[PDB]
Amino acid sequence: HHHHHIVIFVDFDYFFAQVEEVLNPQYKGKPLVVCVYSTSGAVATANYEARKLGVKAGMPIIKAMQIAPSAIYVPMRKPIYEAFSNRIMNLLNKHADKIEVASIDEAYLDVTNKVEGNFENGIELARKIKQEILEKEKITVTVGVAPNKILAKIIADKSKPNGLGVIRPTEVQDFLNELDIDEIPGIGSVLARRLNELGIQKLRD
Repeated sequence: HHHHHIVIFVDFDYFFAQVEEVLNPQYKGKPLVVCVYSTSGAVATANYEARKLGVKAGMPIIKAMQIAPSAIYVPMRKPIYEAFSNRIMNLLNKHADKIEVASIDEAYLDVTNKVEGNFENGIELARKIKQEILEKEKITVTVGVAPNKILAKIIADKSKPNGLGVIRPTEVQDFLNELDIDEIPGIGSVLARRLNELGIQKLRD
């Protein structure tokens, strides 16, 4: 193929922490960490200022505080983020031939019909969707536009934050050529590490 589809992948930037910045404007520009407990605590999401100090999703709060003492630490308020996500997903629904809500902050839009297979028009539609989420919900997102869901996410991972990544039908074959298996969504570190011990590092191996 590389035509039967025109996909727009949408991925919200540092979502939980960003929603918190939207609600408390005074957090913006400062290291911020949303915390999750499941007894003991870990980082759920850190905004960029906090990631810049080395804070990462999954890091124990104790180790986070040790490296980012000056950060602000708040509790996870899932209901509210679900509320935001809900609204954004519904908004996306209105521009898609078909929609896959992969998670609270990830969604795939099939828009081949919507733009009658015109690729360039798909890009523009994506751009308009970036802006529409920024205005209606004040949240910035990163998107990827490609011929299929898989490529749409990869280009998107490479364009954050706040990006618009594109892989036109014509640049696909060679894109795959230099793709690290490592970069394919769903290929976990465990499978990746095992292929590596076998000297398999790229899609062409």
